[PDB]
Amino acid sequence: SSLTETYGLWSINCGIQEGKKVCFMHRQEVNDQNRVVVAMSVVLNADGVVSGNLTVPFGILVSKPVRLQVDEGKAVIETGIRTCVPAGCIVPIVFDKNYVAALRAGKHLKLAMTIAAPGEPPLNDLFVQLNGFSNALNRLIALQKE
Amino acid sequence: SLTETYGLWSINCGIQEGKKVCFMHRQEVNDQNRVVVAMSVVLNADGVVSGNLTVPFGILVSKPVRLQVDEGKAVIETGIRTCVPAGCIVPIVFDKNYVAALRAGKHLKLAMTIAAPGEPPLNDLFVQLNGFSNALNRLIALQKE
Amino acid sequence: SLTETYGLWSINCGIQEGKKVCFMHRQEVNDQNRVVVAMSVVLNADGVVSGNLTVPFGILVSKPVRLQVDEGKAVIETGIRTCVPAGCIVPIVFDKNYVAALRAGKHLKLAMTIAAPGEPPLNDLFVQLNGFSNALNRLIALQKE
Amino acid sequence: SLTETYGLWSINCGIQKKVCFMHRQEVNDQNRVVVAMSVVLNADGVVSGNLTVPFGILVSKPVRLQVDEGKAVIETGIRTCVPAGCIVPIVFDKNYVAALRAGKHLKLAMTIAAPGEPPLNDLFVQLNGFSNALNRLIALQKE
Amino acid sequence: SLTETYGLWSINCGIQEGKKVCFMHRQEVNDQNRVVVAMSVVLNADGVVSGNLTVPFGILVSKPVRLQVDEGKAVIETGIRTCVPAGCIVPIVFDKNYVAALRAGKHLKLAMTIAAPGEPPLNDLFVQLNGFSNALNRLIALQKEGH
Amino acid sequence: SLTETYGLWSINCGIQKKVCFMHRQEVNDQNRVVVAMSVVLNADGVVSGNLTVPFGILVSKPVRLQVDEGKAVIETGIRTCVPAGCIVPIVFDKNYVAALRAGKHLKLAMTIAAPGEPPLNDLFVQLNGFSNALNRLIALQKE
Amino acid sequence: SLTETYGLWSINCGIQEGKKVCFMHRQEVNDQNRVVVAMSVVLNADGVVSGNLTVPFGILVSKPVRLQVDEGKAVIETGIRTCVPAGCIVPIVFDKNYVAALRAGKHLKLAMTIAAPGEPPLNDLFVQLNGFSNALNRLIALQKE
Amino acid sequence: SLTETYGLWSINCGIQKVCFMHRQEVNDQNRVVVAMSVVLNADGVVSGNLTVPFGILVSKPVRLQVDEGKAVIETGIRTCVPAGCIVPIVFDKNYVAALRAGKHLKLAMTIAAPGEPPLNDLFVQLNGFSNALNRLIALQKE
Amino acid sequence: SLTETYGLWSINCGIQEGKKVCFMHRQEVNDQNRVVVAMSVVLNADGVVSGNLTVPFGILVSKPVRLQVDEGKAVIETGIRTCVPAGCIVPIVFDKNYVAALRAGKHLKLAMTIAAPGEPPLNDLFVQLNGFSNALNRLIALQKEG
Amino acid sequence: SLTETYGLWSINCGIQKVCFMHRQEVNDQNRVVVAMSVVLNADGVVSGNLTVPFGILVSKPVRLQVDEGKAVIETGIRTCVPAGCIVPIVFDKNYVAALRAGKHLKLAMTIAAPGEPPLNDLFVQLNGFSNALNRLIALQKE
Amino acid sequence: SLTETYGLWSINCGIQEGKKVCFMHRQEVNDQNRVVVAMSVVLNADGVVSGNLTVPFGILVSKPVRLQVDEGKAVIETGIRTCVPAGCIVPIVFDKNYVAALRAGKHLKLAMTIAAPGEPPLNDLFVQLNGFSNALNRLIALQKE
Amino acid sequence: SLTETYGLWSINCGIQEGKKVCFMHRQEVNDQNRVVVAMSVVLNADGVVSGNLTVPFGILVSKPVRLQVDEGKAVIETGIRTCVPAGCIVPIVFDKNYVAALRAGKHLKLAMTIAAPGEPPLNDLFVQLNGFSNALNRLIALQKE
Repeated sequence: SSLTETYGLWSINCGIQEGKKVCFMHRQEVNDQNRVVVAMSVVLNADGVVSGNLTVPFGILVSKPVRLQVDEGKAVIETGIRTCVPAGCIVPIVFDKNYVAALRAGKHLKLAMTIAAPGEPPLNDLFVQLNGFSNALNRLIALQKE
Repeated sequence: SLTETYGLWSINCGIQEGKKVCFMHRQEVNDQNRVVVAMSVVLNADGVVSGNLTVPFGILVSKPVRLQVDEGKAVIETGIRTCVPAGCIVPIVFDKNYVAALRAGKHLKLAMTIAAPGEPPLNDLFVQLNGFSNALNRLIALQKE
Repeated sequence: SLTETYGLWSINCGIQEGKKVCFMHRQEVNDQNRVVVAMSVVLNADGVVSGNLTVPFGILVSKPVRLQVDEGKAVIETGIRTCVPAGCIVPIVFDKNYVAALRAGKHLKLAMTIAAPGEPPLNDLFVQLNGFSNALNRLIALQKE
Repeated sequence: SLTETYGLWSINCGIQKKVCFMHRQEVNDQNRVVVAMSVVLNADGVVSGNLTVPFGILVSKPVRLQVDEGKAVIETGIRTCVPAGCIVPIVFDKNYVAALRAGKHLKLAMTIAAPGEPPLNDLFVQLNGFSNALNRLIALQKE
Repeated sequence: SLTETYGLWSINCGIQEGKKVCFMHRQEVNDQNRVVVAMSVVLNADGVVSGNLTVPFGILVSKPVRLQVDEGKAVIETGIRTCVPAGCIVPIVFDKNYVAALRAGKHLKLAMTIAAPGEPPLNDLFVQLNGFSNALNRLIALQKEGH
Repeated sequence: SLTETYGLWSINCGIQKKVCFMHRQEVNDQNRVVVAMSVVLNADGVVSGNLTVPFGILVSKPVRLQVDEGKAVIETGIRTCVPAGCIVPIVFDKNYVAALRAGKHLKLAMTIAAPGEPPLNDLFVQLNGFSNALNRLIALQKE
Repeated sequence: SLTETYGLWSINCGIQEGKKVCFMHRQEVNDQNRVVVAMSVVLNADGVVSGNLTVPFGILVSKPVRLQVDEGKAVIETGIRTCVPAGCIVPIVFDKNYVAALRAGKHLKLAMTIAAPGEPPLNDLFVQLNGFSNALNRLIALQKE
Repeated sequence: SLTETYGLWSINCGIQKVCFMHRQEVNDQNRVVVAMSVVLNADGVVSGNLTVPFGILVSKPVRLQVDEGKAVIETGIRTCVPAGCIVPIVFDKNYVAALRAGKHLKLAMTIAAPGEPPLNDLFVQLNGFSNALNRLIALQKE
Repeated sequence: SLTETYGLWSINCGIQEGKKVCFMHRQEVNDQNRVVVAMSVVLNADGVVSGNLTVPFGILVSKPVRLQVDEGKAVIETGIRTCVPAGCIVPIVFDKNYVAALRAGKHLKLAMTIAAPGEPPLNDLFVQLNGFSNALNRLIALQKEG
Repeated sequence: SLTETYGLWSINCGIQKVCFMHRQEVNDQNRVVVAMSVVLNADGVVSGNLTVPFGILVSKPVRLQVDEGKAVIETGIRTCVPAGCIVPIVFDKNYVAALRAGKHLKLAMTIAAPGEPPLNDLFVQLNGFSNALNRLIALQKE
Repeated sequence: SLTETYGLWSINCGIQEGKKVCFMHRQEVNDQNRVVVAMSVVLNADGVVSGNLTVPFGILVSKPVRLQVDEGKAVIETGIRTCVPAGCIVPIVFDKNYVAALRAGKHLKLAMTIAAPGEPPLNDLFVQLNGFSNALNRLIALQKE
Repeated sequence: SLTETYGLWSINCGIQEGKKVCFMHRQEVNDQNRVVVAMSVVLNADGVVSGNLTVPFGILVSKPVRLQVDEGKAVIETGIRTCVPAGCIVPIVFDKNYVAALRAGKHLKLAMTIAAPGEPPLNDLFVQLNGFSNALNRLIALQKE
């Protein structure tokens, strides 16, 4: 019986996949037409590392990296698309202790990528809102101890 | 009848049987976005806080529904009164001490028994309490109006 | 799993829970042709007739559901175990004497309490017993098969 | 055009030239929109926009805007009505903006076009997140 | 409540608060056959003709709605009272002289202001008056059947 | 673009430059358009436009237009067909326009593309209101 | 085969059992734009004006349907023959004098009895006669063709 | 308002409790062609309504006969509604007794068509009539 | 063409292309209320009862369909003639002795072979005979009328 | 009435027993732009109908050419129906022989539009024409 | 399971009894684009060609289905085994000589009897053989893989 | 923009940026008739054939897509550039030698890696080459026009 918890703008669900109880932390961003443009889903691993997946739009140049930055600060991750599914293109993400700390203090997780189009234009206006990240992560830590 | 929002809690006022009445409410949903548990609450003239908690179908009606604020000592044991198409209705009355625990709490944890072979417990349901205190303050303010 | 018809009563057999279990059932409808009350019954190996009665929503769960064959002295008092989307489930067990009354009866009258202000009775609900005896005879015959 | 959220307030940026707006809808228990408010920051620094009110409002009589029970009172009127409802243009000075940031509700008062001309006073816009959303509008101007 | 037809004008009667009330009405449509302007009118006990004009959405409510029978001197200036899903409602009262102009007229021309940047005029809207006189005569006759 | 009505004829104006046209549709007992006529007033006073006739008309044989029983008669043909039907361009001189004003019906005569090539002579356009509608088109040109 | 319009009246011609028959018709609607009353009329081979009036359901079939041109002495009394999904059918035959009254009239007034407790009259229904004379002239002209 | 079943006949009760006895007959396409609804009155008389098809000649009577016996009633259509044409029926003590012992209630009427043909193949099935009427008597005493 | 009801059996009379025929019929359904087996029967002028049994798809056509009234001596063996969208059609002819068994019986039991690997039997299908006798009496009565 | 397939061409037979030879051409949206239906007549003549789009200038001819060769027919629209505009076609022995050896039957027509532009990019594909026509000859002997 | 196309014939492969089984198939449609006849065929390990023919409903099951390649002396007589919602199933086994005729043929002609009064023949149904040889060559090639 | 057909291959022409562009395309479907793989190709100025291959979702983007004509030695290795709602797009460029192999080939075999635990291969996908040569000849002929 998988009840959704809400911490600011972030949601938490605990579910059974491949016979395992796993609790995940998630957020969707929508446009003015209320359709999902970017999504992020995150788990707390046993060693304390925060990892999961970022869902980005179709039409992104797969050979060029996806850049992740907390606001305009010094926390920069560069990763890439692993595969795309009907929901969009999947970008695996692993956050170290330092990046997690920046995520808790930040407001926006800014994304930067390249469009697969003539001229190869950048797409830099996408982000994930971080309001409630810290509290939702604290709950994920608390659910591990349970 | 405009909806007021205080954290996760909502307030609606309606004119029932001549007089005005204002209620405080919250719904919890699953990952499929369907309502699993609901809570609706009013303020009475004597000062007590009471209302109804809506729980799922398939709950063993003869065994009680246990309400606990987080992991504290505020424990209420009550039962299902009836079930309607929306689910099974659990009447709830909170004393001054329990109300104070609700204001300071994060989760109102629910414990009940499933009517199934083996009679398994259902303990993972809750009502989130973010905004309870501010919504209850508004209910107090609306009584004076 | 072909449906057999004995008067107003129906019989279906299935593999349920591994074993081939045959059940005896009847639904009652209103003028809008929606189900208000249902009854499903099995014959156990001991010769004891048991099963479930489905009653409407909004019934006071803490007070009992009374079962009476017509106006006779065959009176059973039982209660709601749980409620599901189809309605509220009342388990029923009939002894040899009650079974004999069901065979000779016309109506199985139901009496319950509505969960409403004042707690009014609901006494106009019944299960029609036309074909009960013959359907039970078939259930006995299917046990020997 | 990604939607930003600040408390109960939303921010969307579009094109008309780039223009970012700040908006909030209020619903009833039947979950339909009764009142809406949309707001922009102007190049000089004045906060303005539109309030959408229900149909059946007496158009000749003004719409009164008040932050809680304070001294910040604006009186304005319906400009026109469209299928979404009746449009009330609003301009907020520096002092009213400051009251909006500190306030909880923006209370609305208007007259119903009905026999007797009854008042409609129970409508409001919730101000939780107004200040943070306005700060973001200021920040988007500098960008 | 059977609909009577007099030229382009319609008549429907209904019982309002015990008394039989008959109204005179006309709607105008565009090329997509949707209603842009409507007019509904009753004959009052003292001989005055009053009712409502329905105009489109997007009209500047602070500026008046001007009513003119063709190009003559029968000019009324009034305003929008409210707007509903059907459009914006303009109450109208016609005196004996304006009623006489309506009977002899072909078009009731409307003039209003659009609530848009620049505040442009909307002057191409009208109510066609073919059958007005005969429908009003029927309205007079239906009053006498009352009393 | 409000529709004016003159008897059985309609007038609509629009931008293409304000162009006003005069039109009439004829329907059968099932209420489906069988024949249509649309007409404009040109700058030099000539009246021209299009007639819409049914499908299944022999395109190589002419469409004859006659006002009632008179002998001032126009011969023309189908230019093309569209989903709405087959389009017949029409130009009326001053004398034919005067006949249209005094007439009751504009009778149509054509040939069906079928074995035996049978005539279709029972189709018409009703002319009640033509004169008054054309007067309005003249008045709209001066405006 | 074109619909012709004469005031409020319509004319359609259609082939029935070999040769073409032309009929004269009118529907009356309410404010909800649904048909309450309809009239269809033909000229027979020897020049008799006859046809059918369609009236609402709920009319007392044993009591007559009275037809009157305005407030004149042209009065016909007839009855319902049958009812179909479209409503109740009243056959009508007009003599030379009644035809002449129809030509000069504005309304053909209908009077009937409602099949209801108390048996109330229904007198507010009519057929509008604007264009009747011109449409009848066209029926005469179509006979000669 | 629970439906009781007695053979082919149904019983439903309203509240004032006014109880009625009813039966519909359908064709092979499962559409209702004829219906009958009946109440028991305080003076022991059985009355109600018969619903017949559209297209029946209203000026000619509707004949009701229990099988091939002497119980013959002649009545007419009062009005027609969207459900069909309504024929009011009143049964005396002797006709009621015939209804209890009968199998079919045969209907005879005239079609409003050229030639005015008869319609004689319609009926109401009477299996369960007696038991349903007994229940109506029992519900009056309650 | 009004439907008559005799117990579980129905009677309809129809004009099927220049022929006025009254038939006696019964459908059996499962718990999902879909038709599994059907029987339609006419009375011949010489007293013989004949008609059609409709059985499911997937029945081995080369092996017979066995008909038995309860557990008595009345046994008919026949076969599928054809199949249509409604199912597989089995023609049936009942003699005077079988008709008498049908009147006194409760079930008409069916036995057939499934066209599947192993060729398994299907023996749980039946037609309920409640009202057969009364419906057949009505068919006799309708012959004297027509 | 089973459909036979010969390359890109189809054959259907039926009563009106007449057998016809047909082909449809579609665009990238998979909607029919042009169609051709053909019969073998009793006198040995190959004829039928070409269906072209709406908006074609009816007073100007439709030109038919097998590839870029000498076989040129000039005909016109007879009428238009909801399916499109109908062009009747009769083929002589020489044109039939060109159709058998050809790849495309090219179409040329005029659009009824300001300026009267040509429409020259429409065609009927001829793969299987000869085998389908052989079958039509064989069906005549049957 | 990607569809391969050889003329008018199609090839699909799937897993069945954990071996990979590949089948050769063709459907014929009418002018209404609905399937009237279908044929599905496998190459067996011993080099023999077998499978199923799907024929319409309403075929007399007691009388045989005759299969003939054009006008030659390749004639097989077989029958319906069963019918399913898709139609009536006719099992078919082709020997080396019949396979060779199938390769060189144009049409596989079917002859059967309709279950109707008079028992009329149905002789106008066929399976088109364009691409049979190449599709069978591919089936041989897929066996070696 | 009329569709030409050459065996299994299709040709469509458009006008992009005031220029005649004609493309050569083929879709492959499964037994459920949905598109699993697509190929679209243009003839460049230098006689080199280039375009796009559309592959399914769920393919490991970091690992290459291998293209091979039959069991021959013509092997291209390329990768996914992006994915769209229609699937994942693989740009392809064929040299004179590969074009010649495509002309003589039957299948263009595809090999790729699934983005799944274990990273399994997907090797059963192909594009059928029947009509490639004739469609390419037409593309050459359309360039000269």
